[PDB]
Amino acid sequence: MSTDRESQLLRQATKAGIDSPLELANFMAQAGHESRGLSRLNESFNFTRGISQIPVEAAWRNGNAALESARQEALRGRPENLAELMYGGRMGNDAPGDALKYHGRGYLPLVGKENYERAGKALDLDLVNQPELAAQPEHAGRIAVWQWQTRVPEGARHDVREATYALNGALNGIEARRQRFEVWQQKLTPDVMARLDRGEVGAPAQTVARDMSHAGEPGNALFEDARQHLRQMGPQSGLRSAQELDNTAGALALGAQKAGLSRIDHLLAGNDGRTLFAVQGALGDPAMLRASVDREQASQQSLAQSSQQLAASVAQ
Repeated sequence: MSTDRESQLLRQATKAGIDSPLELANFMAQAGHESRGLSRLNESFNFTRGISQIPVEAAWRNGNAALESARQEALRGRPENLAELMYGGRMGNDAPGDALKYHGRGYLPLVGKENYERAGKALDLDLVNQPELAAQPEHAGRIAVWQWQTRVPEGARHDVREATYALNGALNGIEARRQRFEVWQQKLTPDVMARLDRGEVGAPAQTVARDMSHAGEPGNALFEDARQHLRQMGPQSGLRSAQELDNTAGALALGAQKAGLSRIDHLLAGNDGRTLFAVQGALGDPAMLRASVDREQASQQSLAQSSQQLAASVAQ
């Protein structure tokens, strides 16, 4: 599914010389955001909230009402009028129908007749006459790498904010791009990069990682604080298995890390036995920090999931 198209794009990118894990994560974050994880290879002309969502200033040149009428027509499957407002008379879209014919396609959307002309010439693809080729995953990958290597200067290859600006001349969805960037930085380990260099099909293997219950792993300090305090509660902790105690410690360390605690000094039961509160500092300290977990959900919450979420949280 997404894994197959993501693996294909990772191989195409590394085959084109995008070898830096930092540059590759950035490239993958921009492509993932602009195509919703490589699942949307065609531009959507559907705007359900309002015309304020339409990101092209030029679309208002015929007044607010003509733009609202084109929006309703696009929602009914006739986006020609909206495409003409958004891209007509720009980027080589001279003839009627060009704006929609050359709508965005690909991972780093190719839009406008002149960009289909330039990309076609550079990649030996008949994109002007068969623009649909730009929405085919294989060609889409080659076109995204070309957009990246020709529109992003070397100095902006490692920064999500600068790369987004060099690509789009504006900063849209920076939060979502930053989140995708941090996920790719975690996935592109040395062995994953080595398997991409070797050209392996399933190179992006995640593999079993050590959980926070192992010494030296991210969250281990908070995990041991939680585990010690759970064992101190004795039979009153309501935990009937070592596995449930470990799961609860993992959930507690995660909540603690998310709320800014560096240490769990105390564990308190509350909400009629349904909640566990992790506390940093004495209970009478007005600077005391706190975090809470649902006891039932925490006893069955995977320690591998808790360890993954805490590691990402610390990396953020």
